[PDB]
Amino acid sequence: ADFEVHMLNKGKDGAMVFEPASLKVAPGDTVTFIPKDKGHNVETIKGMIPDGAEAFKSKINENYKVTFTAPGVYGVKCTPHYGMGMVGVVQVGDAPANLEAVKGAKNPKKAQERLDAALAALGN
Ligand SMILES: [Cu+2]
Repeated sequence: ADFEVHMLNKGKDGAMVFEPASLKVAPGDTVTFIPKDKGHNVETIKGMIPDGAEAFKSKINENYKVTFTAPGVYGVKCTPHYGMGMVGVVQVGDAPANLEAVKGAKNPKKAQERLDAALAALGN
């Protein structure tokens, strides 16, 4: 399966957002992160990806396709706008085994609130 996520200056949950903020995918699925507005990228958050998965970081303005394989939660951010809360979550599979470890990760406050909301939306 193939998915799109937009990086936007504004959307449903306000300013500086990933839309959708959460996505539940299967191993081998692909996500294309599209900065439909200028000035955004996608980067894995430290401490918020499954053991073994590969960290990534796109270029600003790049439509960036990533394939997800290792099960669990993946926290992502927009590098320049992380402090503004510009984050999202991709979750591979139900019952993510790294949930405990990723809830322990430190994020700036607005990012943490939006990551907590995303993780709840994913059923956790
Ligand atoms: Cu951004």
